[PDB]
Amino acid sequence: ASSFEWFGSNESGAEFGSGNIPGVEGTDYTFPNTTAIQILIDAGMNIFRVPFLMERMIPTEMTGSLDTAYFEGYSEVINYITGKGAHAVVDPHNFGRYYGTPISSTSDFQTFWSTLASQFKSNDLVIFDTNNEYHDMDESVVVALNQAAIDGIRDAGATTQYIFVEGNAYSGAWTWTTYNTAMVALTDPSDLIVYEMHQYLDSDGSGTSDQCVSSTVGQERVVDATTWLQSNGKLGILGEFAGGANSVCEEAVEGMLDYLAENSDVWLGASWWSAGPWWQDYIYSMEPPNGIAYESYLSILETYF
Ligand SMILES: *[C@@H]1O[C@H](CO)[C@@H](O[C@@H]2O[C@H](CO)[C@@H](O)[C@H](O)[C@H]2NC(C)=O)[C@H](O)[C@H]1NC(C)=O
Repeated sequence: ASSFEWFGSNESGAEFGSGNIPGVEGTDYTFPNTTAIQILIDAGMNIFRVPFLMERMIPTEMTGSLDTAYFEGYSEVINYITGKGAHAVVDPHNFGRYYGTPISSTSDFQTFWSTLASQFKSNDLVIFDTNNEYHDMDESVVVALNQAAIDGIRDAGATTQYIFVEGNAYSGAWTWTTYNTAMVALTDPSDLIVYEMHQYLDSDGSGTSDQCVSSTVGQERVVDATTWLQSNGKLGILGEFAGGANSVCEEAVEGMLDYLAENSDVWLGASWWSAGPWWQDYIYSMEPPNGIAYESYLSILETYF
């Protein structure tokens, strides 16, 4: 059948216009298009990661109540995905920050996650992602926040769902052993932790350029993370990756995924960045019918599922 347990795409829109909070749906942000998601499901994709903003989901304080309107729009997309049998990743796309300030309260963060996870606790196709790309924070705080999120999710009775944890330094695969070895200490009573890493192929790994360093830089940038997963008996998932519409990037993406698939005993899969209805001519857009990456990469990616 497939190279991985999971292979799919990010579905972007609800995290857009982050300078406008709460902002206005249809003006500053939008929710993903379930008809466009269905096209990717029909192509074989079975996981979709859906960014949102913490401040739009639970405004004012992390310990507060949900914004009903934003939660209902967001959960309609989540429930469409799981209703079709695919896994849906709930991603607070917040960089370890709440209203621009680094999160430093494990107890506040745990409460945020109990409030949110309580709304999905009976849906075993939901996956929780503690936060997108912690960075420029103390490593012990990042590990503690991941643990606080796990604690809040399980305490809320959401015990059947995988939890994607993310490291410091933008959770990059290529720097994982440099910054994030202390993430090994995370515990989960359900034993469903997956280490979510991101890997881009431009010079700074930021994923802002359609040019890759070389045709082999992808494989080179995931070797150490793979060794770490295998050495420590952990599982991983490449929750973001992309490359530009050129042969060097396509071969780099292929070589990276080939290596992950060769090591599928620890790599559970990968999800492209990104699809969604508001990307226009984005260098990495996986949105049908005409996204640049949909045109250039979809048939390459279908090799793996
Ligand atoms: C959601 O995605 C669907 C599928 O791509 C979009 O539907 C296309 O819409 C155009 C214009 O309305 C039609 O001419 C096509 O026939 C549709 N294609 C398919 C395969 O149904 C739809 O416009 C998107 N909705 C948004 C972006 O709000």
